[PDB]
Amino acid sequence: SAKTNPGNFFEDFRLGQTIVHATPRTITEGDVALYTSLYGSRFALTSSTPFAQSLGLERAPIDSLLVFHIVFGKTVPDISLNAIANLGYAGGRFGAVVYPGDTLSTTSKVIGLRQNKDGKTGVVYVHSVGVNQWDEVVLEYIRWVMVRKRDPNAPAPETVVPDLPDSVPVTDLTVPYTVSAANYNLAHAGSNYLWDDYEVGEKIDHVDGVTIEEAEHMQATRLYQNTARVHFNLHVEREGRFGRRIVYGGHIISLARSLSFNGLANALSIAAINSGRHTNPSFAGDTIYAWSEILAKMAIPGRTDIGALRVRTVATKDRPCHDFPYRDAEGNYDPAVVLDFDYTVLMPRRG
Amino acid sequence: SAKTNPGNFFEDFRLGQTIVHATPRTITEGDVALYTSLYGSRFALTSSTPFAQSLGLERAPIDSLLVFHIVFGKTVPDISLNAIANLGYAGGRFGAVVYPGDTLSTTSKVIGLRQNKDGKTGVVYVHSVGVNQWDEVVLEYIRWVMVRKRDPNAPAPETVVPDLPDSVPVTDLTVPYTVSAANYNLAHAGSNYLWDDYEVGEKIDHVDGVTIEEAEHMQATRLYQNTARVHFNLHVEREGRFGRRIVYGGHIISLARSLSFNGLANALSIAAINSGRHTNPSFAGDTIYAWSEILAKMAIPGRTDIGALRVRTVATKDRPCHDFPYRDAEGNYDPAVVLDFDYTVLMPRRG
Amino acid sequence: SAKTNPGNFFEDFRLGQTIVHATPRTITEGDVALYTSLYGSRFALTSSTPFAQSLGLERAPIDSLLVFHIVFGKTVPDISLNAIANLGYAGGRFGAVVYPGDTLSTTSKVIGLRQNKDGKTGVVYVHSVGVNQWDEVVLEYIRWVMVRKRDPNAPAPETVVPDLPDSVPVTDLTVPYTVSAANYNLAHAGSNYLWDDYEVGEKIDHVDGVTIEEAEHMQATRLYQNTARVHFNLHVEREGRFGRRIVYGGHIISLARSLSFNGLANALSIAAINSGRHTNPSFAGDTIYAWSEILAKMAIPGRTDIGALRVRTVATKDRPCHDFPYRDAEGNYDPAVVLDFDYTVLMPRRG
Repeated sequence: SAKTNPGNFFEDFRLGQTIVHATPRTITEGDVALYTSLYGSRFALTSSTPFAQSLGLERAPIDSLLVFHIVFGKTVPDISLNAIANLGYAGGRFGAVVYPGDTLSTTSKVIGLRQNKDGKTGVVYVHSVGVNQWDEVVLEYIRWVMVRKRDPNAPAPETVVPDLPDSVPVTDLTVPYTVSAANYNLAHAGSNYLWDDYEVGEKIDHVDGVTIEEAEHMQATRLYQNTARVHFNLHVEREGRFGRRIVYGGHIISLARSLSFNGLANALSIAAINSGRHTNPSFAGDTIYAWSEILAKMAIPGRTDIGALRVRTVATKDRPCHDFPYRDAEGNYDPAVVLDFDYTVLMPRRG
Repeated sequence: SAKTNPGNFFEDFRLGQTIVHATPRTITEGDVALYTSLYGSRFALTSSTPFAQSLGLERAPIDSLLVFHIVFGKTVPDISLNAIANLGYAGGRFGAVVYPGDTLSTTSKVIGLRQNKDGKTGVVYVHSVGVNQWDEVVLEYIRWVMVRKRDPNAPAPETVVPDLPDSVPVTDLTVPYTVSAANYNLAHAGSNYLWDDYEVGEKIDHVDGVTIEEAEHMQATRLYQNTARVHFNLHVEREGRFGRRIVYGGHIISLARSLSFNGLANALSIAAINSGRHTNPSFAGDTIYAWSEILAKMAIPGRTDIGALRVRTVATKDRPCHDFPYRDAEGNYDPAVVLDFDYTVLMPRRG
Repeated sequence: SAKTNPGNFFEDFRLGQTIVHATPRTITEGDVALYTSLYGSRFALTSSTPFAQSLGLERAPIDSLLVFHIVFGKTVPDISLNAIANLGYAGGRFGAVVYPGDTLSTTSKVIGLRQNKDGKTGVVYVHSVGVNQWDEVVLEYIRWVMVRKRDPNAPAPETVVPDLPDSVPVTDLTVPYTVSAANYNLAHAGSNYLWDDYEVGEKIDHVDGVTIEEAEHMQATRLYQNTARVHFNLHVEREGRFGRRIVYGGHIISLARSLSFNGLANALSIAAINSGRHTNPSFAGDTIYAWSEILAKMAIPGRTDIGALRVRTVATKDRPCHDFPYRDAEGNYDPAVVLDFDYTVLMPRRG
């Protein structure tokens, strides 16, 4: 009897099953430095312990997206090892703050199944939950993936598709730090623009472009202990249609967030992920650019020191001539667009 | 008088000489994270402090192979700077557990010399010993290397070839942690298969393949402070026969071990290295695959919670069509085989 | 109103203005390990906490050049984002020792301006100062950069060019540790050659060559949170004259220092930078070699355990046939020379 883990194929999933993932992970200062070296994020909250402490935190917290990729990575062996694509995310709520020394474990529950019409693949919806060593939820989200059937002839499960929240409600957001004007260094943060100064509907060109190297995305993907084979195996991928390894979609999210520092410097942390589409594949040699739109501005119940912004950041490769490329082609994404990421940031307010 | 260190050439070695190596090295959480990011190892013991503590350890220990490469790397300037190849390892016994914050220093003793028949090179056998800051041995092993003679005409030393142990005896293995069923999370470890469930002679295909990047092996080699010039210098190596830099053999060992997680997840740590042959050179652009055989299963004297398995892991590049490639050609390794690694793991037993 | 930071162009600078830079940075053991993995530095002071403690330090200090690149990187968004080239450094004095856990912030003052004769660019001189969380200066230096004018027609500022020190005076050097023969392990340090044994005017060939990978310099540059766009953007740089990304000049400094270990092993730390010229651009695929000259030997006032050496290290690419390439062409640097770095090291003296 085979000792190896073939992962799950579509027909292997059962509605309501809970999967306890392997490899709980202690997150350390080594992880923090690697993440910095891979994306260049300049957000002051994660770079400086004294800055984080002036906001009432114990020390600089782990980047929310580093938390996300680690939680996501744990689920890969059991959920997406045999997936064609990730199809979306919803209800991504960040919970307790994560600090160096904390240990995360992940479990996933199947909350939806739908065999595709061609009968060769199916969509599985999972609710994934990451907890720390105290059993506090640090992150929960829903994602859905298109997964291969091992046997095309296997019977279809009954279709169950869950209702998906459009966004994490502002009343569900964790706001784990506190800001006072008397204690917030704008020069250190990197911008004079605060929550009050952003205009709903405004678009922001982040300007910078960064080229992806093979060693770079593989190294981030290994940091996440994410094992999906399209990222790693040139011997196989070279025979595939693209003929090259595919960059982990979350690597693009992390680059876009880093680039967004140019124009969203006071967006100190990500408090929720509302949706995310990896609209086209990204490859080593592609240069990633980003732009953002302020979709909405929302007050935080009970707080006037910090507000929320709902942001769409769109990543493109090798930026084309028309500014702010999106969906010119009647709902169809521009071929240059690789990421459509809709999330909620916290930003200090004027006092 | 030259201020530089030319290393030793074959005629420079003296039977019985002890060399105290430079650059003692404190191993930190930054080293741990880098090692994870370079090999993607998912073994639960090294990834989680609470998991390691439930086994009675202080915190997650340093990966045995990270310990190995660091000890090995220290010896490179004095032993193998002028080597053509490493020829083998024997009696590699892991001693005291290594934790973040510990500092390793290495010494080597010459225990064998044999000038080659063509008189252009010679074989030197060394016993290398790594100790921590408390002077406890954390690792000892024997290796032998083919080293260039600086002067072809220099007189041959008297041939002395030591007796080499076939394996580290099970009675010599350190078993630094303790397992109880009541306290061992199988889902977290990543497999239901325990020591009792493995069959002697069984072969395990680890399935996954991973492609080596230049930046990747150079970065691991620098982490080890290993200075061998074939790894680094394209200007020189490009003129060589292979016409490209050569991947540190130990990088292949570390990849194979990582890949072995798929099928040997409960092999929590490596307790001994019995032999190791780098059968063919490996290069950036090669995709590494692995398979393992259970050579033997052995009880640990005085213990029923943990057992030993003697494992051969064979790494191949760009896996050929016949499964489990080894030595079809009458003792000659298949051209695809790059590593033949024979070692002993500890695995929890059923209670 | 644009939310992004266009940086400063030449006409934007005002004599005497102080710029407080963004992104204060806590330096951790993760940064230490990454720096090791990127340059392979074997200097014993930074690799071993017990070695550093035997010299009276708290623990192993952060590499002086890691401190330098971080301080430098912070200034990039405001000073050199729109620069054509860095033109020189002067009066680079290292102050308080930096340890893991310390946090650095940087400010720059404009101390000089001179519009170039073609009126398209100008030279700006800055005094940059890095302090730790206790407001102690850990590094100060002067650098000057050639910066683009946004508007060629903008009026020239009045020319003010500061007097530049030729070197940091020996009386200004911080000597933060203490050596005694009774407590200095030469084998661990890596050389028997001490301050007394070096000859003024002697030249040292460091022998080793190392090839730069794209992922490697980008990763170092991100570790420094240095955002200059020539390092990152192939989409843009591919259209440029060189047609490829340009390696951060400080990456070359750090490689040269690492290579210098072969011949300057007891040069335990860099106490000052006197001048530095990036004489030709460096690119991924270039192999870097180094050689050094002992320019001067100086006693440290009040101390006989440690002395200073003023060193020139010259880095070359793909080393040409004539040894010690420098300025054959009548003041013009040899096309192979990429770095001319003049600095002061501390070295233990014989007792």
